[PDB]
Amino acid sequence: SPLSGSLAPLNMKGLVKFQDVSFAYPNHPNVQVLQGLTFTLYPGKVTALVGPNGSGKSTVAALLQNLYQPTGGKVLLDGEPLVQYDHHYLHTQVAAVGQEPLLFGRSFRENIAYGLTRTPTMEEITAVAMESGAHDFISGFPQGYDTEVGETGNQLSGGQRQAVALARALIRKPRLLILDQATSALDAGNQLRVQRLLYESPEWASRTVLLITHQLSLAERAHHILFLKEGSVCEQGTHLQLMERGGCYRSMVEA
Amino acid sequence: SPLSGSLAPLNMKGLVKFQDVSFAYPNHPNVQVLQGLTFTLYPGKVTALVGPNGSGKSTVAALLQNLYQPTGGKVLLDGEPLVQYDHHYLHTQVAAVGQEPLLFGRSFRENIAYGLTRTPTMEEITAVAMESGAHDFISGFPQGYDTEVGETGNQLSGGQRQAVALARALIRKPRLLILDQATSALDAGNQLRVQRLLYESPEWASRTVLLITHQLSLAERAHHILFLKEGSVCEQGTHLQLMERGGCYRSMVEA
Ligand SMILES: Nc1ncnc2c1ncn2[C@@H]1O[C@H](COP(=O)(O)OP(=O)(O)OP(=O)(O)O)[C@@H](O)[C@H]1O
Ligand SMILES: Nc1ncnc2c1ncn2[C@@H]1O[C@H](COP(=O)(O)OP(=O)(O)OP(=O)(O)O)[C@@H](O)[C@H]1O
Ligand SMILES: [Mg+2]
Ligand SMILES: [Mg+2]
Repeated sequence: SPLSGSLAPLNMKGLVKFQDVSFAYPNHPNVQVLQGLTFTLYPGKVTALVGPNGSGKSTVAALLQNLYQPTGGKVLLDGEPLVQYDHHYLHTQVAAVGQEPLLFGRSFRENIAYGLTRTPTMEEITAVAMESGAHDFISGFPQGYDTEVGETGNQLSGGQRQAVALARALIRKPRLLILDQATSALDAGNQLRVQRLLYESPEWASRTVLLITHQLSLAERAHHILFLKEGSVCEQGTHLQLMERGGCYRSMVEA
Repeated sequence: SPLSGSLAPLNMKGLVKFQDVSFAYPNHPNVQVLQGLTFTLYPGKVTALVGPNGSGKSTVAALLQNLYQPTGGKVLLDGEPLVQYDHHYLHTQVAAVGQEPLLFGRSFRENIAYGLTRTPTMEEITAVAMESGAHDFISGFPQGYDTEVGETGNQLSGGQRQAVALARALIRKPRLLILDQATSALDAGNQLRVQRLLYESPEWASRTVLLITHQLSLAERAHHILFLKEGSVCEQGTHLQLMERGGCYRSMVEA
């Protein structure tokens, strides 16, 4: 293992390549989850990852954060195996959002800013919270952003939780953003604003975004769509292209 | 409160009325969540409940199970205040599904059959699992339906968990079924199958269904739609009716 965790380049393009990737979970090694899995995530694109329940979408998200390593094949980040990047470095360059709980006992400000090397200003905190749809509800609390998450049993609403978790990932400005059904709890207005940010803002134009979703309307807007079935990409392309093909994606839109 | 918890009738139509309902959570009593809230849920209808983040949709679901009581106004079930029904009786007649975890250390069969008065046959267990999309993956395990949930750290996929939780609610055959964003984790095929069950099957035809969702395509199919804003129903009717109305729902659809 001499090259393991050795890389932390100052510049990172965020070009991701899965190359003939297979995977089974270490503690369940005799059930194949990903197999012959090959795709490229290009910076400047939002790539949507879609497919049936259990097809392997969240597993792909896990491998992209080096939470696990491929059992076969290669996961490359700018041409180098992901395992050769420093643990803390990958944390700074790759941010993933799912449906996880917030950090109880810490403030909303802390929750948004958690894990940063720098201390963002309140202007910066408020700016990102306005994008995710978290600013209005936080500003309605008597202690504002200094309000404690989980205070006196208040669990927040699902979409409110999601808006805070999104702001946390957004303010990090990662080279690779992974949204694992991170907007399914957001309302129409909030979902629309987050999408505008990713598709229109200058800062996201150079970054790599993976959008995992069962929502057709989000998939339809992506620059590229990967259809994952039984741990492999059986078809891919734009919405229009996949509709012409009349395969699994078309059948998903029809259903 | 001599009438509190006293009712347990054999015949339950499932007609639900909120009448001028207000609510604040007991530990946060000075933040109003629901206010001037009036609607009816009729048996034989799927009623969709839609609205922005934090509008009070899950709170309504909680009040429908008598997990909390209204601070003002009335929650009637077949004309009688909900507080007047026996705690266990309501458990048998009202089932709610959300994104909650499964029961770890119990089998899949146990998870589906949990809390039932009777012991369902395997034909009955597999039938419901087939409707929710759980049968195929469960049937792939070496001990099948007798496989332990959470075995050796396997937490399943999000959609797989949701399919199990759905099967548990469906097999109870409650008079009132509450789906709190219970199908957003399900793939297209599974979502469609569940909808066919609710809209087409004879058993669900006499039952009351509340479908809480941010997915417009699901709302559009509903027999009635409630648009919740700031804890109050500001408009309601069919999709076509609300589209002709030209208010908040139409704006959401066109957004
Ligand atoms: N246990 C609680 N204690 C105090 N306040 C709560 C609690 N649960 C929810 N709330 C608050 O009540 C309001 C309504 O929340 P609810 O979860 O009902 O909204 P919702 O319409 O389901 O939201 P979303 O669409 O984001 O899921 C929110 O402002 C929320 O923070
Ligand atoms: N920690 C784990 N250990 C063992 N197996 C797992 C683990 N997590 C997921 N799996 C299995 O791997 C397969 C892929 O799961 P994954 O969560 O990647 O699918 P998904 O495409 O995101 O599913 P969904 O659309 O249902 O959310 C499933 O069969 C699942 O049960
Ligand atoms: Mg998943
Ligand atoms: Mg909710």
